[PDB]
Amino acid sequence: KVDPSNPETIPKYMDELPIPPVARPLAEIKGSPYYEIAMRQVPHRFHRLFPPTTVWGYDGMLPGPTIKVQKDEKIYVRWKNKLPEKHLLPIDRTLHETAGPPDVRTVVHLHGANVAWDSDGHPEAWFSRDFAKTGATFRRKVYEYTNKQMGATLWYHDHAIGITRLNVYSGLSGFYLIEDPVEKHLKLPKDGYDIPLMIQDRSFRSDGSLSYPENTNPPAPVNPSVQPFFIGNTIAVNGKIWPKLTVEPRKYRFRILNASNTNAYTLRLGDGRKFYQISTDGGLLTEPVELTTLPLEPAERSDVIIDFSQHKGKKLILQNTNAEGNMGIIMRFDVLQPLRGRDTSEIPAKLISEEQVLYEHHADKTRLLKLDAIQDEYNRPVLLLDDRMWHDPVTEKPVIGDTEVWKLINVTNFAHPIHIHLIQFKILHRTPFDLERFQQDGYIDYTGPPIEPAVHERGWKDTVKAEPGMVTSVIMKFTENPGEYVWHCHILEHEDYDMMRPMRVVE
Ligand SMILES: [Cu+2]
Ligand SMILES: [Cu+2]
Ligand SMILES: [Mn+2]
Repeated sequence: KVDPSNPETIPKYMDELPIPPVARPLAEIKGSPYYEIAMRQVPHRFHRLFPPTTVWGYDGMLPGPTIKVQKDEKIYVRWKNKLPEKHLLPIDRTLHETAGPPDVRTVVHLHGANVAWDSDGHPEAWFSRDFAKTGATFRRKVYEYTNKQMGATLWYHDHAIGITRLNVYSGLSGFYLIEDPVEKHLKLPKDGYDIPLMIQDRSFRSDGSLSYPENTNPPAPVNPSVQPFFIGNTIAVNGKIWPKLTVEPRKYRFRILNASNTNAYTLRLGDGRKFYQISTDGGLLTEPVELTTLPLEPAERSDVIIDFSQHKGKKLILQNTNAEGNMGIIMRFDVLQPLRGRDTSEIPAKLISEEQVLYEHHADKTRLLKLDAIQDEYNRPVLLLDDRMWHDPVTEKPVIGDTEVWKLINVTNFAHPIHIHLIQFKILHRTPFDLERFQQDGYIDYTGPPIEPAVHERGWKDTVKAEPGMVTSVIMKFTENPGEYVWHCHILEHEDYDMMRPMRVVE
């Protein structure tokens, strides 16, 4: 008997990985596509032998439909809250905007978008059902995505203040792909050989319902209470637990996204088989990079090419080397489909034809930004950026035209994936420091030389693993779109209490 709450009873590899359908526009105005995407409560089956689970899905599907655009192609999206009045999951009423009704508030952030602030999905721009109540920064029912950025695998997800962890866990995320003009003249695997992989950890009650904590263990006196992490006991890809993908012995492009609330994975293919990275969060690399492991924190993504042609007749497990047991397994590739005509795809010698260089010594401004926790009056951790809470006066006010270096000083014992909106950055380096000395008097005593970014994280990025006991330095240049944005940890349990700060980009 399969008990959804007991992962040892779940037979792995029973579900063929699904491909989310592509969103179709409802209209086109003067050449601009118009989409209408409604958030709905629906059943979704996470495993062949599970009962249906009630979830929240964009257009009633999990993952949400994949939106595809060209670079520089302006589109309009009316994101609609068509959800019930009561939440699926427990709400901590001590957080932002959760004291009373409306409980079900939504706003959609296109993660990685170069977009004007009023279509960025600001956390205070949320709306209840049919826009009946709206947050203070609400501006547009119909968002406008101008897409003036390098081609990339982006993703969209809920960002409503105080409940982002709940709305994303309930199912509100999907892929958004910007095609670069270069790709038309490359021969990357395409069409059915270009497959997105949304990796997420989940836990379930015995009746198949989504399980999310009511409180910590041991419990806080607040009920329900936020917990500063969520680690599931199953891994799903594209909404199916421990699936298989039946592939031909040829090359595929996989668009790999960690859309988990907290958990990070280190991907390994079979017995350390090689695969070829072609993009990071922000777009294509200069040239493919040979990898045998791929670490991904929440919100990080990378596109890779895997060649199955030398693996005909094999089944290869995609491992998560961060964990033992069942959580060490993501999915299985079954190289068992007969080849459907010749593989004409190629791993190219170069991907893009231009690269923008940013130099640390050209920085117009340098920010030292601590990642830490305090204890609240209930003895719960509050995760904080720069000693400040969300509602404290804005301190990050980057100026258009300026090059900035941000130094993320992680004084906690765990990594935090820090996401900066509107821009893409390059990781400069990480440098270890003496944690106890910093705790004593705030002096940064470096205990070793700077370490370069690892080989899989050298492209343009918007989410960076800030390692504990290290200063992680990133570099960026602000070029357009002044307005009200944010930066935050992408562990959603941290973002919601309270590890998010305003970023006011100014002219
Ligand atoms: Cu964090
Ligand atoms: Cu965000
Ligand atoms: Mn995001």
